[PDB]
Amino acid sequence: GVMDVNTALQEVLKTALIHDGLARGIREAAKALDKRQAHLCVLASNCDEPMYVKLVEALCAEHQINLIKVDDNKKLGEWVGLCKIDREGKPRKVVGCSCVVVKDYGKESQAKDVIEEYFKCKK
RNA sequence: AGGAGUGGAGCCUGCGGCUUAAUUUGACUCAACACGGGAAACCUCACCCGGCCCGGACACGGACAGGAUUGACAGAUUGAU
Repeated sequence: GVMDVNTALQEVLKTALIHDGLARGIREAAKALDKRQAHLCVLASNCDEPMYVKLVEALCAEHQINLIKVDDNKKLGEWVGLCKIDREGKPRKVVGCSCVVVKDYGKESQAKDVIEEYFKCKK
């Protein structure tokens, strides 16, 4: 509870990158849900297609997947690792995706308390 | 001084010429010519006719997760799943 929800994606996408559990993309990210093993999805409200959100909110809800609301979709390309770093630590090449799906969690508890208390409050 | 010969004959293998889409090529007195350990069906293979592939490291710019190449049944096309 010491960390905010809008920054709660950061450390969990870092600790799950070491196990290759981040579905960059949209089609293969949605097909990970049809493997019935993914655990969370993030929708960026800065969107481009009205057809795009109404399918993914229909897929994640009926198969019991919650949601993390972050605004911008070029912003989500950083923590998935889809952006190339510069020499001193800046994303010199910005490539941002609008759908991020995790499959397996990292081995920690600094995010595994805050994502759980964000989960249980909307039940 | 001799012996066996070779050069004549048939065939086997080299080398020139001619021929060819190509008949890959080096070596030309001893000191090139059953030599390249060279007895090539394919491979060897260089040569000829046709076709596939990148096995183009890395550095930089674009495309870029409303995507970059990739792989693939059938049908036609093909020498050819």
